[PDB]
Amino acid sequence: YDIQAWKKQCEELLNLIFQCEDSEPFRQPVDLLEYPDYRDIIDTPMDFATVRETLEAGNYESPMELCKDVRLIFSNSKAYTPSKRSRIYSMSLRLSAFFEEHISSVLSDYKSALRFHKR
Ligand SMILES: CCOC(=O)N1CCOCC1
Repeated sequence: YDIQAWKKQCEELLNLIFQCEDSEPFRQPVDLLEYPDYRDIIDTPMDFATVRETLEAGNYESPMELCKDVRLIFSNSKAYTPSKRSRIYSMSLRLSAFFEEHISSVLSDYKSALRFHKR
């Protein structure tokens, strides 16, 4: 029932994601010199360094907000991919599966702690 525990749990999950080779295309903002039309397709860029910095700045109130930004990294990859078989998009799918598998208990524990707090 610790309402604050999600933050360190998210820091540790971000550390695992940064060690994962599949996260390399998503660690920093997409380079517009490499992908000149990126902002014509993607309205809201997102990357894991921005998520980590937002968390460390104390600018997430809950793990649901962090989860919405991580999911935006994956939906941006899906929206920008020219093919469902592209290398970078395939890396995003594996990374998304790993993220979803690990964030599920973080979200459940937070929501349970908050319900206990408001009982
Ligand atoms: C295949 C889809 O492409 C992406 O997801 N990108 C990762 C971020 O930088 C641009 C390329």
